[PDB]
Amino acid sequence: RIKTALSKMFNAMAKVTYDIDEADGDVIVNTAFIDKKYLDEAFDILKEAYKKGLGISDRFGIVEENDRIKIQTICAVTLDGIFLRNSVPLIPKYGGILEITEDKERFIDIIGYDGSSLDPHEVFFNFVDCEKTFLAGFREVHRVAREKLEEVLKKLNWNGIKAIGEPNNELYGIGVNKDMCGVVTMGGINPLVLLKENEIPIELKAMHEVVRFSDLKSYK
Amino acid sequence: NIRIKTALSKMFNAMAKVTYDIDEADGDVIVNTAFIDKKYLDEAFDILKEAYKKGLGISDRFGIVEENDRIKIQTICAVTLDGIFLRNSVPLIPKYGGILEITEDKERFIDIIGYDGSSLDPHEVFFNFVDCEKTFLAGFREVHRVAREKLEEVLKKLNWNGIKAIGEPNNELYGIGVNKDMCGVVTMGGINPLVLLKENEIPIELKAMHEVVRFSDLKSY
Repeated sequence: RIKTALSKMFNAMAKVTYDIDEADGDVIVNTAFIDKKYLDEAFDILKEAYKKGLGISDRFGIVEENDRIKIQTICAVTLDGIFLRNSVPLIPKYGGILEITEDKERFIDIIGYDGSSLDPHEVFFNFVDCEKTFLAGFREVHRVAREKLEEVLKKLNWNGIKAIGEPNNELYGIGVNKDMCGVVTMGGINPLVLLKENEIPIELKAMHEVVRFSDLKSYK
Repeated sequence: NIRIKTALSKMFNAMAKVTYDIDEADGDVIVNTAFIDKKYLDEAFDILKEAYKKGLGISDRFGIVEENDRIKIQTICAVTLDGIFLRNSVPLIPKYGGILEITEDKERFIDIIGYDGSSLDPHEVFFNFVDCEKTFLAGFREVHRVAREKLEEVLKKLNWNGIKAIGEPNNELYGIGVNKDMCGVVTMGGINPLVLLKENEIPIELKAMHEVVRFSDLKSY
């Protein structure tokens, strides 16, 4: 029996424990691995990546392992989880490639979570350069809940949401459902793209962990 | 205007072009188009014959045209099947494209992408991850319970390789769940024989273009 990405993400939401009032709790992170000889350069590129608005929140993880280096970046499913905790249902719809050139802002390729058994961002990882093209998710919120969403987001004070569209409106080329508002999140593994782009060879298995937000390091 | 078009809507539009009649055993079909250098014409025809003998690919027929400096290869898409079924009043809804594993004790899709939410051809992602011995490109369609008996009537009058399995109403088929009062239909990927070329050390330029071609202008195996 095949599990859809949507249902993997739903199960993942229930482990989210992040409280905005405390500014701490359990988050969902991507876990990537690199060789130990790239430790110094990776931290630098990661700091720069977070300064350039890549990834979700100001925090990421970088730990010493026996032979390799473990790097943790927060998944957008964490946002899905925080919002649910605050009575704001967000439905993840698509993952794909976001194009930002001087002229426009559009999704150029997408995969839907509902009917796929892959992480869309693992499929598009190598066709992204994090200068013109970025990994991104498309979420939907109900229009009445949209006000609460912006209030919760402001209190959250995290990098990660790129846009919130008007009810029933096309957003970055993607149409929305009846009485829904498009929410575009930045891809969590975007900072990892920049390591590849600076010749840091990334081995990414589809590994996700629940970690405490406090144990992650800020870019400041 | 920069609206994303889904794989599903590309397929509905393609169905309209299908003109194949079961009773006349001819009509317009939808093909993929692939390119190889003319050095490999001899070897490729033998592999293609073998692929179609092994029941891979859709139908018994394929295109093999002398181009200028290359050789154009044409294989029939599953969307032809969809088109053929709609013309016999059997609405077939394409759901997923993916990798079908046929192993020792398991018959399962191991990875899929949904047509209705994606702007990619799923077989374009999964082309490099199949060997055509244990793993195969495959499609998943849903047919309504009432149309099922009609579908099987049409299938046998068509007499084409392509349909791997038809499931029971409201039952999982090959690891994939099904909607309310529906039956799973597993089609084989039209570009499976193209995999065998690549696997037998033949370089192949796979193109995104699909052609509407007469069934008569293709060669039987």
